Amino acid sequence: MGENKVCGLTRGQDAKAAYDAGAIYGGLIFVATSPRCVNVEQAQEVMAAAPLQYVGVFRNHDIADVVDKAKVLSLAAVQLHGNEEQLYIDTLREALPAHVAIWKALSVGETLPAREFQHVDKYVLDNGQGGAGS
Repeated sequence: MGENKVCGLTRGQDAKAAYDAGAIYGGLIFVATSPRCVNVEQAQEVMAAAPLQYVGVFRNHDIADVVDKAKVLSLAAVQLHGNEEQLYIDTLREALPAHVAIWKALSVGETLPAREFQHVDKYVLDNGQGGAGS
């Protein structure tokens, strides 16, 4: 678990608990209309209830769609599943301003690679299901 990192919560009365915990940032992923994973749409509502900062974990095809979220909600970080493509990650940081960072979702594998994708702000675990590079 974490400091105040809660997964999609669309109840302001509920979300305020993380904001009250620090309003630092929450740990939500953009799963379309899930009450366990918040997407841009709930988040924008949620930020009117509990002004907590947002993060995202997504293997996106389009960089502009990541930029969209990074901009709209104003994220802090975004977790890229580097498995999508190597140069893709290298591209994200160019589009994404220094206000939003990138963390590399390190999936738990049999081997621990020293370097997979770097120039990322932080290394975190995989929260998108997987124990391999897929």
